[PDB]
Amino acid sequence: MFEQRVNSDVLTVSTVNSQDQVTQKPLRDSVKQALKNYFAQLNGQDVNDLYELVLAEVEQPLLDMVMQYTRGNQTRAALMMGINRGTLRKKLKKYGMN
Amino acid sequence: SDVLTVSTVNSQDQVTQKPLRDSVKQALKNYFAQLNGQDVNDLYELVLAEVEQPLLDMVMQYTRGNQTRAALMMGINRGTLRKKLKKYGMN
DNA sequence: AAATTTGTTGTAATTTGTAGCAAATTT
DNA sequence: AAATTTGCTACAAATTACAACAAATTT
Repeated sequence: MFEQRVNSDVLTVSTVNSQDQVTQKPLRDSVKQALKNYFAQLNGQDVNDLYELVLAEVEQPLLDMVMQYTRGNQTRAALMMGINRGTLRKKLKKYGMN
Repeated sequence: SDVLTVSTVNSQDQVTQKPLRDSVKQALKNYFAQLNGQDVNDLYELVLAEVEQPLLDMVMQYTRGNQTRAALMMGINRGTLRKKLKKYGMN
């Protein structure tokens, strides 16, 4: 049949292992490190906007990449993403994607 | 100038930071490449699911299970936070 | 010329926030 | 014992979806 591909491996950045050997690795692992570092490199100062902080860093390059793919076509990009065309528009405005 | 980043070695064994968004973008460049016109039905709920999970895990790790403390770190509401833990069943 | 997509509605469906209380847990 | 956190629970408010349409643009 077809081999399984668990949701972790659907979106993967490529890393380098103990030997000089390139290898895919789930994206969530990168989010994991970004925060391991974010906490380490912060040390004591409180934060109150971590979700929105994270959200932005993700939302932008998604929108960026989907609009690239639909060569600017908002209707289809909004279908691809599964959000309404109206909320896509609002996001893009938020991120000055215009 | 930028707070969310990830370490990257290059061919000269020099580790070096770069923003998480660059990494996200790659992920997608690659996603699309694979599918040859297979339509994507819910790409947002997918990505979001790949980002929420590890964020939930790490704040809960940081706040030592303290939901009240986490939900205030993130800027969401405890209710929401509980509801998202349910979504991925981290409970 | 035809089919699609945009920009713009008001309106309704859903999700998140608010607060407040007794019970459980940490301090 | 006192303080903090949990697991609820209406209800309010903010966000998202809907659906319609002329006008703009693409095919």
